[PDB]
Amino acid sequence: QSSVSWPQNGSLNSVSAPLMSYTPISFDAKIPVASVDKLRKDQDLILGTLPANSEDAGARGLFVRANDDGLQITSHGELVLDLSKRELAQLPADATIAISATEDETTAGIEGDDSTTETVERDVRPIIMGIYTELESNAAADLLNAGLNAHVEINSR
Amino acid sequence: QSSVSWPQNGSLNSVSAPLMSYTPISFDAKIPVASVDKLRKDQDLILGTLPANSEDAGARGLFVRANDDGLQITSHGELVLDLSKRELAQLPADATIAISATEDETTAGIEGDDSTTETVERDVRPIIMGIYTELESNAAADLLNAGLNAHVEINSRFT
Ligand SMILES: [Zn+2]
Ligand SMILES: [Zn+2]
Ligand SMILES: [Zn+2]
Ligand SMILES: [Zn+2]
Ligand SMILES: [Zn+2]
Repeated sequence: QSSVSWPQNGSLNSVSAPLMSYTPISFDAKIPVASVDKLRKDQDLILGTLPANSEDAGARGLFVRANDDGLQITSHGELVLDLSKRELAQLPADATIAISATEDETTAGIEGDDSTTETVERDVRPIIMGIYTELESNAAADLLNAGLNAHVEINSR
Repeated sequence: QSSVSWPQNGSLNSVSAPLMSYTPISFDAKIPVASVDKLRKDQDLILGTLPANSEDAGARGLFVRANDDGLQITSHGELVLDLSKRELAQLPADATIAISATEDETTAGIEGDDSTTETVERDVRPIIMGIYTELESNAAADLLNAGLNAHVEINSRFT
């Protein structure tokens, strides 16, 4: 639950009352393997659902990070997929990671074969406030052509 | 049900995606009856939950209105409380309208006087984007001191 009151600050001014964060019905993303090399320097965030300095952010949001140990995807604190550097450099240049987070399960794997996919068999849907990234701005065109995408569905009642 | 997609434009920039409108767990309000005396010229809205130019706002929101014909409170197009301006005139000067919108029922009445309580026994909770008003600005201290208030509890986990 979250609360909105009115009047505010001794004033009768109309106020906006948006929901700032929520657990979605579902979240899904397609992440071209190519984005790993489109990150800004000493950055690791391909995609996040909460801003960095958010409270308990890593335990609540969904995060795709790539660094020295390879790629890591967490959702609501559960590790979803884990590829070492070894595992990464072996993936075809045109590989995509498909993420799907839903009440029943969260799965992540290479859009490709099924030997690769990783399931958490439990509800671990992230908290979301938007979509955050540390990818280079100029890389938009390459990565949109490559299939970069995130999609959140929310119920409103 | 709403959607959000990313990237937006042809930009990789981060985006915030707040949920703009929803149906709350509940909405409650206390509206001093002195509020009817304190509307801006030619306006009748004491409190609404959607701005006047939302599509079907009249069908979706909750509105407390006051004009020549008295006071009406509508949510989701259902008239819960009407008070003629005669009925209004016998009320004490400190009277408060109490409203409650929950999924079980929507109640509205003169607080502390359940000879006046009106209860719509369906779920008729409003859609909410905010709290809007054409109450005069200089009325803030008078109305606040009499206990003007609206309160929305929202569920953020969605099924
Ligand atoms: Zn949690
Ligand atoms: Zn495995
Ligand atoms: Zn209706
Ligand atoms: Zn009706
Ligand atoms: Zn309340």
